[PDB]
Amino acid sequence: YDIQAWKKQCEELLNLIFQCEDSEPFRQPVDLLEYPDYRDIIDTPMDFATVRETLEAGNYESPMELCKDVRLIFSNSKAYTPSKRSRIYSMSLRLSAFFEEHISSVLSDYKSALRFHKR
Ligand SMILES: O=C(C1CC1)N1CCN(c2ccc(F)cc2)CC1
Repeated sequence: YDIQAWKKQCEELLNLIFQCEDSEPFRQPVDLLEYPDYRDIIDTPMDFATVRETLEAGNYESPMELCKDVRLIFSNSKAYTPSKRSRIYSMSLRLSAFFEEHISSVLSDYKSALRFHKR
């Protein structure tokens, strides 16, 4: 029932994601010199350094907000991919499965703790 525990749990999950080779294309913002048309297709760029910085600045109120931004990294990759078989998109699918597998208990514990708080 710790309402604040999600934050360190998310920091540890981001550290694991940064250690994972599949996160390398997603660790920093989109390079517009490499992908000049990126902003023609993607309205809201997102990356893991921006997620980590938002968390460390105290700018996420809940793990659901962090989860929305991490999911945006993966949906941007899916929207920008020229093929469902591309290398970078394939890395995003594995990383998404790893993220979802680990974030589930973080969301569940936070939501349970908040329901207990408001009981
Ligand atoms: O510029 C970058 C990274 C160097 C920072 N990105 C924009 C293009 N993204 C992308 C996604 C799926 C795809 F299949 C191809 C590209 C990957 C991340």
